Amino acid sequence: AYWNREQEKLNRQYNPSHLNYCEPDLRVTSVVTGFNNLPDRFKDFLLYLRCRNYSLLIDQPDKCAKKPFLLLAIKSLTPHFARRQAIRESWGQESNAGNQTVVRVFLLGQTPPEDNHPDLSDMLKFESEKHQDILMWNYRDTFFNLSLKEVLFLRWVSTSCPDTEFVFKGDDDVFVNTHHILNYLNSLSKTKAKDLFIGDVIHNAGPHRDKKLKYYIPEVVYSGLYPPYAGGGGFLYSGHLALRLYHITDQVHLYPIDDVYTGMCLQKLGLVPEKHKGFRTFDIEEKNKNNICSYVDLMLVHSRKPQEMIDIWSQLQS
Amino acid sequence: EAYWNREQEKLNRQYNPILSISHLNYCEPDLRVTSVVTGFNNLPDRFKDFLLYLRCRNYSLLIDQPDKCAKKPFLLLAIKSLTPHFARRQAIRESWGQESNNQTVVRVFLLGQTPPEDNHPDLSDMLKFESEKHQDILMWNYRDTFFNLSLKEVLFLRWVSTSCPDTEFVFKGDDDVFVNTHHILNYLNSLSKTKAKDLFIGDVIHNAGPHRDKKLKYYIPEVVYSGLYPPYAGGGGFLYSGHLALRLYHITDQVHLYPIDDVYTGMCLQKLGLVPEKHKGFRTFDIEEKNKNNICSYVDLMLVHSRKPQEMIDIWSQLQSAHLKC
Ligand SMILES: *[C@@H]1O[C@H](CO)[C@@H](O[C@@H]2O[C@H](CO)[C@@H](O[C@@H]3O[C@H](CO[C@H]4O[C@H](CO)[C@@H](O)[C@H](O)[C@@H]4O)[C@@H](O)[C@H](O)[C@@H]3O)[C@H](O)[C@H]2NC(C)=O)[C@H](O)[C@H]1NC(C)=O
Ligand SMILES: *[C@@H]1O[C@H](CO)[C@@H](O[C@@H]2O[C@H](CO)[C@@H](O[C@@H]3O[C@H](CO)[C@@H](O)[C@H](O)[C@@H]3O)[C@H](O)[C@H]2NC(C)=O)[C@H](O)[C@H]1NC(C)=O
Ligand SMILES: O=c1ccn([C@@H]2O[C@H](COP(=O)(O)OP(=O)(O)O)[C@@H](O)[C@H]2O)c(=O)[nH]1
Ligand SMILES: O=c1ccn([C@@H]2O[C@H](COP(=O)(O)OP(=O)(O)O)[C@@H](O)[C@H]2O)c(=O)[nH]1
Ligand SMILES: *[C@@H]1O[C@H](CO)[C@@H](O)[C@H](O)[C@H]1NC(C)=O
Ligand SMILES: *[C@@H]1O[C@H](CO)[C@@H](O)[C@H](O)[C@H]1NC(C)=O
Ligand SMILES: [Mg+2]
Ligand SMILES: [Mg+2]
Repeated sequence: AYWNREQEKLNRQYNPSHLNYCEPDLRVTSVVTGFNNLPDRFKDFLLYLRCRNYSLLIDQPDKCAKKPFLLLAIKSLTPHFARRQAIRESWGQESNAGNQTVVRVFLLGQTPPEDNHPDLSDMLKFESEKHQDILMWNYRDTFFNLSLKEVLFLRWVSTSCPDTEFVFKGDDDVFVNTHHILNYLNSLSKTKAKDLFIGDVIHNAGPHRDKKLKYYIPEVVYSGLYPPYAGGGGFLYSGHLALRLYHITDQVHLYPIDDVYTGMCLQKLGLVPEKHKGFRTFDIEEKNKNNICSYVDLMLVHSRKPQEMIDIWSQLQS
Repeated sequence: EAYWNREQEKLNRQYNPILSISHLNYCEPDLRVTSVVTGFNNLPDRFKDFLLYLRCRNYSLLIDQPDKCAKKPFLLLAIKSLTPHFARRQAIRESWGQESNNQTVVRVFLLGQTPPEDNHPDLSDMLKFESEKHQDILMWNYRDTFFNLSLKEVLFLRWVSTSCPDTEFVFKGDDDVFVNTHHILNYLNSLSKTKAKDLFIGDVIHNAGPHRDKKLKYYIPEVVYSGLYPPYAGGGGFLYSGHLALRLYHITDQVHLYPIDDVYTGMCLQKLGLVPEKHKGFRTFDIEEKNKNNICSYVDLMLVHSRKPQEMIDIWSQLQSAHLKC
């Protein structure tokens, strides 16, 4: 498998370019058997795997001027204006209660015209100027570039928010019980809090070989099993681990699934993420969707629409 | 026995002397319906809201484009949309919904309110910025819901009569369909004066009935509506003359609002003595699968349902040279 072989090469190089080679890696079309018959997203991933020095087009350099207790980092796409606004008004509110600063950033790439995306750049600039919470990098925002979104976000944390006590990274289609998370973080002993990483962790998972699935991975790309990883909509970790995570990203090749890439970085650090039952990545039962007390005892639910996020958050306040 | 049918019968008696509280601007709750409609308390909330406020339709225009038709348009594009649908509207602006010219084509998006009381995110400042930039937003001060779409129809027809009465033709459609606007212009220019005067074409269905399955999107209880629907064009868009648009609005006062907007339009057409015409170019159920990847499939149709914003821009881009390939 290509990724396995290339990761083995990377280990040798770091125990005596893959970071700023941004020309097409034309060799992959010869080393990967059946390359021409692969879907375009795999072609783009393999051809441009070795480039990750993308620039920040929209920054919020003063987002963490005061040391945050919790940084909310939400992955989003340019046209998702309603999702971002509902998060701003509901569980993603910035706050300062009890000297525990909560700050919010949305993580965006480019939706370029070459991919037939509508030009929403002026709307995005208006949103950025109004809400001061948009981080946007100059790369093609795609599913297979989400591990790139992860690395560039971790880079931003190291340069612009290195002192945040904890980090929540999640999707813009989940409801998050931020009160439950804050109570959980404040209940942690210093021992568990230093290297906290929790979520919906699955062990001994493998790459999907069914070509019809969303997260299909060919045998020529990756072989073997996945490391333990938290996926399904969000995970929570300490700022200390965020710095260790970013430092190790150079030593791990990007992977088409961002949550698997994060698990690889944790495994290279010698850490095992812990499953927490409050991460309901497969939603809750049907009858309980409109029972607010079913949201009291969990961290997040996947998935909810913008209107539902505001409605649940409103009822949650009482 | 059905509520809408009985109330429409009362309305017919008022407007037709041969058959021998306002229904247009009473905007308090019609508290009588909770006793006259059997099982009212067990109806879904959208039916309760529909029945309680049926007699109100004098809603105000919050965002207007009063000079949209300062030059006599040949074709007015009116697209139904919701506040958060920024990507759909922008893709339409860049592709098939471009305004163009001596055949003026103009574009408006038809919006209601997505109020905070209904837990909608506050996107009002974004919408105002969008309106100031593109000048194609029409927004009325009513609750924008599926069962209020016939209100969107009535209020749009009112705007045509007051602000765009001289447009030669009107296309009303959804913000999730691709429209071959070139094909529509060629079709309109091929019309005789006789056929063009009362043009109304689309995906017309005859002898359709209300869905009684409580789980379906367009479910209608037996206590609300009985019998069959009139012939009506639905499924994503229809095309008609501006002369007929004025006749359509004039008759709206004589027809009670209905929870399905396209059925309401068919009711108005039937009251005028007109029958909408089926046109094969309205592909409301999409095209075949392999044909989706052939731009030649799009050169000889009016619209396709449905397409995403990127797909709209991609198809429109390939259509500009389809005359060389097809
Ligand atoms: C289509 O759009 C219509 C216009 O937006 C919608 O009509 C609105 O419907 C809402 C309910 O969804 C009504 O709001 C309710 O009003 C009643 C009565 O409030 C009045 O009386 C109370 C005291 O009893 C007083 O405090 C208020 O100031 C009012 O004078 C309340 O009891 C409810 O709690 C709720 O506020 C709107 O009044 C009504 N607006 C108008 C202009 O008619 C309609 O619902 C939409 N239809 C569909 C199918 O979605
Ligand atoms: C992840 O994001 C990166 C950066 O946006 C993407 O790399 C870019 O990929 C496009 C193709 O999708 C490249 O454009 C192409 O360049 C070749 C050069 O021969 C040309 O033949 C094509 O017509 C097209 O212009 C672009 O150069 C490249 N940018 C950089 C800086 O490398 C990448 O595709 C994204 N990956 C995934 C899996 O989506
Ligand atoms: O190209 C993309 C696709 C998705 N996302 C974000 O990734 C998260 C999860 O996406 P999705 O719900 O489609 O994936 P799934 O739940 O099926 O794993 C959402 O916040 C999206 O906005 C993104 O940032 N870029
Ligand atoms: O409350 C609403 C709901 C829908 N729409 C518009 O109605 C059109 C068709 O709606 P949809 O595709 O969701 O329904 P369909 O009849 O295709 O199942 C679209 O342009 C929507 O933006 C609207 O204007 N207000
Ligand atoms: C990254 O580095 C390479 C050279 O190492 C350079 O050519 C490229 O422009 C840089 N930036 C981007 C956006 O790739
Ligand atoms: C409609 O008209 C009635 C009486 O003229 C008025 O009471 C009502 O408020 C109006 N509805 C509006 C402006 O929404
Ligand atoms: Mg999701
Ligand atoms: Mg539709």
